[PDB]
Amino acid sequence: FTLIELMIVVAIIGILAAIAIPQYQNYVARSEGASALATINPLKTTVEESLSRGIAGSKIKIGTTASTATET
Amino acid sequence: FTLIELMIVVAIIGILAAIAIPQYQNYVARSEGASALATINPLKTTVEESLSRGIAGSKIKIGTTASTATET
Repeated sequence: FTLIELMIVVAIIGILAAIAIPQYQNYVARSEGASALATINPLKTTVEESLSRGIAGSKIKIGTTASTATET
Repeated sequence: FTLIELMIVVAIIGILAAIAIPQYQNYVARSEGASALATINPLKTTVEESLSRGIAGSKIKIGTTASTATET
């Protein structure tokens, strides 16, 4: 092992560092907003259809309970 | 101290020298190229995403300034 060998390794370590890391939280925030909008968008169909069929607005709830003829 | 002692030391000094040093600037240049490419590669995502969302190309700049809805 020579000192030139180790100094070249140190220089290449420094060069391999310093790689600029761009902003990434904006991408995550935008994806979260898109996911939320895509999650709550189909619920417009449920509310509108239930209101069209006469189901009371107070009877339109959120859950996995089996919807009856009066509750959705 | 004997002259044979010192001559053996001189011979071993000469032998410990003469160690061939291979080329090393090629490694540094290749690492620098890889580091530069890895630095500017993620900027493709930023430009493409900003163009997809309608941000004007002239509004896509480089810096740590907080990107607004119109500038990136």
